[PDB]
Amino acid sequence: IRVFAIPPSFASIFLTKSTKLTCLVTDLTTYDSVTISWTRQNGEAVKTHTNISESHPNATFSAVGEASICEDDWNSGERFTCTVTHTDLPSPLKQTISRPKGVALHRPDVYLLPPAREQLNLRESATITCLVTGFSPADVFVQWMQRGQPLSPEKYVTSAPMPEPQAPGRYFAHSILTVSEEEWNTGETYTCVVAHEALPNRVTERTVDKSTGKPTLYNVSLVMSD
Amino acid sequence: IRVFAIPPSFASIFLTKSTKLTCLVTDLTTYDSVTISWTRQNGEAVKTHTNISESHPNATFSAVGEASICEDDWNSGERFTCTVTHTDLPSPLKQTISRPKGVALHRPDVYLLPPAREQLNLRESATITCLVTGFSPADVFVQWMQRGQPLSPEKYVTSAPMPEPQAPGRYFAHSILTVSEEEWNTGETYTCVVAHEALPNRVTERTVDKSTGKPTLYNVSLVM
Amino acid sequence: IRVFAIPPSFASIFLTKSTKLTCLVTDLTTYDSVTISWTRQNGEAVKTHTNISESHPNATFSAVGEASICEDDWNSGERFTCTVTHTDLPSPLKQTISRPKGVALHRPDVYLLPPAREQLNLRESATITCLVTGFSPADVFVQWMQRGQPLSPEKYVTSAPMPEPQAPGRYFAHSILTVSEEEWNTGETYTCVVAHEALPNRVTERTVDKSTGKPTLYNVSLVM
Ligand SMILES: *[C@@H]1O[C@H](CO)[C@@H](O)[C@H](O)[C@H]1NC(C)=O
Ligand SMILES: *[C@@H]1O[C@H](CO)[C@@H](O)[C@H](O)[C@H]1NC(C)=O
Ligand SMILES: *[C@@H]1O[C@H](CO)[C@@H](O)[C@H](O)[C@H]1NC(C)=O
Repeated sequence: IRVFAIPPSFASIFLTKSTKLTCLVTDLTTYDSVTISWTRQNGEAVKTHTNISESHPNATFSAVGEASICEDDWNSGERFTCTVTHTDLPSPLKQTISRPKGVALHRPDVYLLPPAREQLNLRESATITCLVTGFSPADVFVQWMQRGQPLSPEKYVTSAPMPEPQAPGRYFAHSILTVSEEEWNTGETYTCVVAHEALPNRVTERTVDKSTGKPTLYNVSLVMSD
Repeated sequence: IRVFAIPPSFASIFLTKSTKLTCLVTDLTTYDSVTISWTRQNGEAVKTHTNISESHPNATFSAVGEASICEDDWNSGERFTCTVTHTDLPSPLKQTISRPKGVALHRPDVYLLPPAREQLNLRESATITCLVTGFSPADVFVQWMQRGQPLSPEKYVTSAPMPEPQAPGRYFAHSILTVSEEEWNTGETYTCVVAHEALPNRVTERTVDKSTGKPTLYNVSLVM
Repeated sequence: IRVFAIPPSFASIFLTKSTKLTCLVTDLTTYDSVTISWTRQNGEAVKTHTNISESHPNATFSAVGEASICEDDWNSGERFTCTVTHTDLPSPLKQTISRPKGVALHRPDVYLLPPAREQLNLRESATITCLVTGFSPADVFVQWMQRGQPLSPEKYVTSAPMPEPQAPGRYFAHSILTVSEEEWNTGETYTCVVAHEALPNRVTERTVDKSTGKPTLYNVSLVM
């Protein structure tokens, strides 16, 4: 009998821009006459929940609450609790979610790496990496754009934040993408954009193409008696 | 009343070449004098395990048995069963474990990338990455060999065998490694040793130095 | 009246991954109803011995069989026993074999050399050499590779572990590989891979090709 609470997430906030908070209840029998409500840091009235979920595959009930908040009061570090009154449990279950933060903040650093040439020999596909390092906290967002139109999410894949061995509590992440060498050997910018809270504009991007090196080759033809 | 066992992983094997099967008896009341045992497919007796574990600080007792077999037998697939006997446990319990032979077999193609040029400006650190793509099945093992002696795994980080979006039956992995700039500027071939059970010798290596990949600037042509 | 066996060897382990044991008989009059007993140090027996050989054509006798033991026992030092029974003498003939551990475990050093300049003028064949030096004991198991495809062992020849002239406790070997010049003129990376027991991963490979001898900084030319 445990209740999982999801605070607002950076990825959903940036993608949908319809900030939502939801806590789901687990390990409860398939009963009814159970109401779920949300409370703020002051425990004020909230919005009615919608989109009731179906029971778990192992024959236990499940439900999700819905409400709306704002960044101006979420960022203050205040707590948020959802009230669940299960029929079986006389004591209602309350879960608290907030953001203590107050941690060493720093801007993420973004680097792109062009595909290796030994991959660019069999002439099937190439992979481009976008390494985001030295950022705290977690909940960063990455997506790839080709000439303005974002790529279909089924194409690229992203890692998950993990600690840095040479930095106390500073995270790290990866992101790769595959394009045909047919397209690569012609031209495209393939921008990688990262959305993190610590950035001054919250958004930075860095792009790379096939012609980003070639440091001014030189040809000399000494001629004698010819 | 949770029973589990840890089959010997590929990394567990190659880390010490000391394949061994252990049983996880956790989420039970803290007790003493607990008996764990194994068996073969035909019911033959097993070797005398020892070096049992202790209780968790979370009011839980962990029992670990050290059962050792040979890699030939384990690959042949001798079906084992962790039998745990204790005063509190009412009845014996059985668990079956093996490998589902019949998986797709493919060779992991390894590509090695140098650090970013824009990173090599702060003169602080570099992150060389070892990308292993298009293998089958999972559980690949990667280590970082500078030259000669190996390096501790507390200073480099490895990903998990995440599935490849383009290749479903195939997978991929990422292994990074930090180093100060002065070490990157005096050689340090920094090879990446990766071992998978589909390569003919089960081990392969790749190397990349700072003076690698640089194109040919001059094209002198003496004329006479 | 002498009986000599064949201990398992490092190269025979890597060449087949089908380890066996063979104990041979010689200097005894040919006979029948001769059985060789295969019991371990602890006294228990092993799988039967097959492939009964034919007596040597020099008025002597021989017998060979097959076994299967995982290398954990051999590394631990489990003394295998081949008790041949002969009608020449009533007392059974018992012999055992083992391995020592008092050996310097230095690592081998591998160098490749390209074909001679004058050989690449007659335009018929070329020979490429892989050299090993400075190891102990005698466990080289050197083989060749191209494009990830193993080559037939007929095309390359390996030498014995000849000792060093100066170094007292070190040995060396050699290996050549004949190859067509027109094939050698278009890539064919042609790596050689050694496998000793003092190597941390027990496998090491080096490679050389045509482009191995270029400054990768400039391309001088002579046009007329
Ligand atoms: C390089 O120099 C040679 C000699 O002058 C000349 O024949 C050749 O065309 C030059 N290559 C380029 C790309 O200019
Ligand atoms: C280098 O010069 C040679 C002639 O000396 C020419 O064949 C070749 O195309 C040149 N390389 C490039 C990249 O143009
Ligand atoms: C260098 O010159 C030789 C001789 O003309 C030519 O075969 C070779 O392709 C050249 N290399 C490059 C990179 O142009």
